[PDB]
Amino acid sequence: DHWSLRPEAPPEYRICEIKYSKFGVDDFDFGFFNNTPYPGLENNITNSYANSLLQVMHYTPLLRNMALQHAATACLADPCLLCELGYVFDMLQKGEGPSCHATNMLRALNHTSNASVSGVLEDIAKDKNPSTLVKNLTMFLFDKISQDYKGTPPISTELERTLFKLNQPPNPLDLVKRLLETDARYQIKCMHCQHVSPRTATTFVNKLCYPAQRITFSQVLKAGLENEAVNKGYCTKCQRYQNLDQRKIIFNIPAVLALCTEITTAEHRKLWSTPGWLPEEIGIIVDQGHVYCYEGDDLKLHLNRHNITVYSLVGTVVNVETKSPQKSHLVATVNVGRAEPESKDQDRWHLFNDFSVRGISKVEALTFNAAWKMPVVVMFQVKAANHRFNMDWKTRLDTSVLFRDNNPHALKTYELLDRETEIPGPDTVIAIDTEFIRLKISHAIARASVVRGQGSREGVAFIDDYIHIKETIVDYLTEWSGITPTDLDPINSQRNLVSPKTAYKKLWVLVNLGCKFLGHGLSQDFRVINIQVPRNQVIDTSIIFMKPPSQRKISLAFLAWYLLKEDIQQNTHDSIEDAQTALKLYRKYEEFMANGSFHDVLEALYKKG
Ligand SMILES: [Zn+2]
Ligand SMILES: [Zn+2]
Repeated sequence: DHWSLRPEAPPEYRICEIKYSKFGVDDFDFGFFNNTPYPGLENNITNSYANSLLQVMHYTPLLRNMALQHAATACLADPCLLCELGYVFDMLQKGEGPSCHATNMLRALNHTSNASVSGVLEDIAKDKNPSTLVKNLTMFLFDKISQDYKGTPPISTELERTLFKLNQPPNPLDLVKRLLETDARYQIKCMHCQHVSPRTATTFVNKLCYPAQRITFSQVLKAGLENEAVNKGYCTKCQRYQNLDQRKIIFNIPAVLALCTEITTAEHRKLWSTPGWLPEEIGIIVDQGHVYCYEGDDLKLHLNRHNITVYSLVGTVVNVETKSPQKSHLVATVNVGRAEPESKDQDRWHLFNDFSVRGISKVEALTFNAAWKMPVVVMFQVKAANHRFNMDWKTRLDTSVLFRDNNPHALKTYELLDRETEIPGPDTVIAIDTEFIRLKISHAIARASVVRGQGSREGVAFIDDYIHIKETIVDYLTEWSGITPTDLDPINSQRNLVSPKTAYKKLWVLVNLGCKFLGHGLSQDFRVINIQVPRNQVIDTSIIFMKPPSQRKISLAFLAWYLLKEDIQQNTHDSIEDAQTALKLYRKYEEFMANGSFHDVLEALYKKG
């Protein structure tokens, strides 16, 4: 009937391999694995286990908004996982192609504090099981982005204010706590003199708890949130060690409810394999330090009769086992309808097996198999937050990073944008080109040049950032890029050497400002830059000068030689020059189209080898 009923993982659930060539990743047919408007994530990256989690979080409206409202600020923190989260979320909502990738964000994770000791790095972590890794990451991320959010005031808290029906705008500290934390504390009572003493409790992600017939998910959730225990400890009142009654007094439940299944035994898998065991909708009651959860018709009855906060199931991080050779990898089954305008079709579940995306039924999404298909992380959010969004992060996007000057050297190869006269917009055209280096084939941006495409200073660069790469560079590609170790050396560089996220922030802002990116073969640049740019914001000269059927692209050097009569390969490649070259080529294209000679020129371009 459906895939999850099979004794083994069907090809739709198996690991998807990327096949490589000399051309590289770009020639690989990602479109074969995804025919949906919902892009997947590529899995040829270190710590790519995060893909399933990133997907589930992205289609959680409160989480996506949270990240975007922060990323749109003037935050120059690097590494900063919340900013990186905003970038990835932005790519997943902008992406017109079949696949995206979170290279920059997984690289930044590797540099994040306490990452090497939180078991979130598959090369360092003790337990290298993907299910364990994504459990730790879920806890690690929720903790990190919570303090990242309060670091600098977000662009807008208007969504949350409306959601929580507040009158005055809430402050970040109280807000992020209501969104992610389970407000609670431990009441430690001496069982002799009945003396009570409090112990603070911090909880971002909760863990399910199982007993040991008719065991429900609501009961397992309730058992997980609460915590009653008895341990011997000293009592200050009666001056001796007594039995202490310790109960977790619960005050508030988070707007975003992340849950770890903690499946360890065979009995746990038998329980989860029960058809219809996982409800897509739950209601939780917090009364006098206790938590009461309801589901199904039992939930409907209580609602007809109180403090019942209805939660909607967003998605599930699922562990998929393969019998031979024995292993495991993660996929994501998500209802993408939660983050979309409300329609009649509420059931919009999709399978996110890395870059392989497929639509599935509610049954399949809520069906689990004790042999190979088991849930790891379950994501709920308040139903009132469904189909909600806020565009103030884009409307009031902070652009200070474009105008700020922190370059010590007086000799620059760029002239920054004037804050008054040169404010980028939808009509603004910019020419861009980058330079690559080799990492321990893995490429990385070593230099990014953006050039004015119009105005009196047309051709003059306003961005020429060199990247302080915190990785090990195998090859500088000096013949190909003209990049020397001195240019990237923080002590001896004469360049505007900046952090990776600092330079990325500029480009990310320019995209959301609506700017049109002009260049030659920009698809390779954007991939290594790790960004997604809409088609109507891309002016590519390699695409422009194609004769329609051939699909073969002309070199930048040949176009410059034939249309501009220039030799641009004399010295080593310079990203500013190559950007100016592409801009010149586009201006020639405008001339050819205007006088109606473009057809003849295009024909002339294709005559010999
Ligand atoms: Zn940030
Ligand atoms: Zn006592």
